[PDB]
Amino acid sequence: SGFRKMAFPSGKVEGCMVQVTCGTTTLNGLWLDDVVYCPRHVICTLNPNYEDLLIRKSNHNFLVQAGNVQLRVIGHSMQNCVLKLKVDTANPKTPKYKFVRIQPGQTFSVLACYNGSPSGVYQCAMRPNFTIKGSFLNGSCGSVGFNIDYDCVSFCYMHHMELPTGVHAGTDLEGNFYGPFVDRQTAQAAGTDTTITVNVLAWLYAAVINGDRWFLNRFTTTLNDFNLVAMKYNYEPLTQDHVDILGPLSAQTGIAVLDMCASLKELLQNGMNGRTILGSALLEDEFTPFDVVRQCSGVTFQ
Amino acid sequence: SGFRKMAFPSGKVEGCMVQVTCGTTTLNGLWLDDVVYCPRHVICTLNPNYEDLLIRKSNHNFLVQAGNVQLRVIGHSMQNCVLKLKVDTANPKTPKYKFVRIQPGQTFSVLACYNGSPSGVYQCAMRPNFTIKGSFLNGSCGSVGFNIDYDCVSFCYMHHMELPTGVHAGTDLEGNFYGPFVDRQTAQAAGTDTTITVNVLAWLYAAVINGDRWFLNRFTTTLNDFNLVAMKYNYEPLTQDHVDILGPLSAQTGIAVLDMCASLKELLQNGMNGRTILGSALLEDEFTPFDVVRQCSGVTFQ
Ligand SMILES: *CCC(=O)N(CCC(N)=O)NC(=O)[C@H](CC1CCCCC1)NC(=O)[C@@H](NC(=O)OCc1ccccc1)[C@@H](C)OC(C)(C)C
Ligand SMILES: *CCC(=O)N(CCC(N)=O)NC(=O)[C@H](CC1CCCCC1)NC(=O)[C@@H](NC(=O)OCc1ccccc1)[C@@H](C)OC(C)(C)C
Repeated sequence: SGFRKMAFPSGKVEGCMVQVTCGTTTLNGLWLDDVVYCPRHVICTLNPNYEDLLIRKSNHNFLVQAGNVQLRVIGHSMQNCVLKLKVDTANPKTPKYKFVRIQPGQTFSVLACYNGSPSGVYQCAMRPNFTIKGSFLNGSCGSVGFNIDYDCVSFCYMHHMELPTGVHAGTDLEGNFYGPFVDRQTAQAAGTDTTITVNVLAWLYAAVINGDRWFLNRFTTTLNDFNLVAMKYNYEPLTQDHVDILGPLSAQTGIAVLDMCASLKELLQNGMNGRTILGSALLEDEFTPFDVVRQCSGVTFQ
Repeated sequence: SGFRKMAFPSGKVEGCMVQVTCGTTTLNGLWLDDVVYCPRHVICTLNPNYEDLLIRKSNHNFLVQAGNVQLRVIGHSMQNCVLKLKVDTANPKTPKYKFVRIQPGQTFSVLACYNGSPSGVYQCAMRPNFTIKGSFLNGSCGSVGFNIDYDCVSFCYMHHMELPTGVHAGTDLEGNFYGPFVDRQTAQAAGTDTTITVNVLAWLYAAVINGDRWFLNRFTTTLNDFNLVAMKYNYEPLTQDHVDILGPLSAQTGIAVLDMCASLKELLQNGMNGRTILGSALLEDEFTPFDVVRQCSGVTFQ
């Protein structure tokens, strides 16, 4: 028992981090086979034209350090907002991997890195407004976010920038930003966020699995009537697809999904009355149904 | 900016996990050089006498799997509550490492493991009552907890057992339990816990570093008067040593330690009034002063 903000084991990703330096700019890169992926604003020189900035660069302008070893850059290309530096050596620690673009509400592990060296690992969710509430300092750009499926690393996030509210914006590993953000230092802001309803419900099921039941009640609700209360509290709408995903958790605990919705409704309307759930005094929304199953059941990775 | 429950990168420890099987019992072991460390109750056959159970075992009774490779056991010895299995092969992925016994209030990363395969990583603190609030299922015993200092892994915890309240008990890597617990399935219970005061104060300094100030006030307090209020709310006493440790954080923010104590006092006496600090509606006590400095300043590991 117990329930924790669990990250994936990070070793497979640690073996891929490197330092990219060009001009006076240094940041992190991701070394998979003979390519290094990094944010394109590593390149020299408000509102830049990156195609024009890149044609002016030479391969030897790029200093790539992998540990105590310099890698030689033999080609480069820009894809959206990431640079791909082709190097003369394939990374021998390259795991099995995929690049995936996730939906809002999905969670992932972040390996925070400075100068190509890993600093720490933590669990994040992609918010409905396409920011992440990360922990990132200057020099962290190029750190990646990932999931691990059995033996395969699915990279889903590369960090680029921090917004005025202290939240973070970045891209998938093919360089497409999540949300409306652009990689310029022009004024931009997050957009209003909402609570990830299907995740809050998954976390309530985790609480039941772990012996917490105090928040349950005898009522039920319709999907429609639930969504009417959800709207009022800035929760995103629950769909029939969300209901179906919560299926396994509902069957394991014997609590109908709409019955758990009735419990969430009463918690929204009444507060928690000075009581906690899984060690929290807030309704937690950064665990997916998959996260709960994986941790309350014990899936590993080879 | 941002502040997260950050674990250490786990790769150096992942390379040391193995599976130990003897009889019908399988659990995790830690492979450093040519020794495998695991909990001694791996051995065959309420109230066991382990010296007597161990003399009856043979080296070939122990099946140690490291990936797809069986390691051969060529000796064994018991040290307190851990077994040490000498194997014929030194682990080539052995990091630089130390074994350390930590004090209550100290934090560490836990690499949860099943059948020798890592499942997830999370951050823990040793509670004042010498339990940890982990996330552990059947088969997790032998998973380890650790800190990383630059290049060196300091192992401080090996998991053994779960207590009726859902918290966890275990040993240092030389087999000495934290707290009064014994490795038998006789009735045992945690003992009343207290809040780690110096950690709550460190976390309030983290909130200030990240732009939260709403909980500060104009008052001050004496150490003695503070401790009188702390007692009433089940907080452990703050000592002059705690005050000195909070030194660097106090100087970086310009808030005197006893001034921050006055703020904590007012938060204890008044509640948080429906407001949050660093995304929490509770006073968080599982970040040390070191944790805060490391994350708000960006220390890495090579
Ligand atoms: C790559 C360097 C890096 O580590 N990093 C991550 C910073 C953190 N803490 O996560 N990224 C940056 O520092 C980027 C670098 C620029 C280079 C040019 C191309 C875009 C990225 N800058 C910022 O993160 C920057 N944000 C920003 O400019 O947002 C747009 C904006 C501008 C002006 C007013 C309002 C919004 C940060 C450093 O600026 C603050 C918002 C002031 C923190
Ligand atoms: C090594 C197997 C393992 O994974 N593991 C971790 C369990 C979790 N979830 O963390 N450890 C155990 O399962 C141990 C195995 C025994 C073998 C004999 C020597 C001691 C350890 N058992 C327990 O964790 C057990 N606790 C326990 O017996 O506490 C003492 C006690 C007994 C009776 C009444 C009250 C306290 C668990 C499995 O028992 C529960 C407390 C019922 C959960």
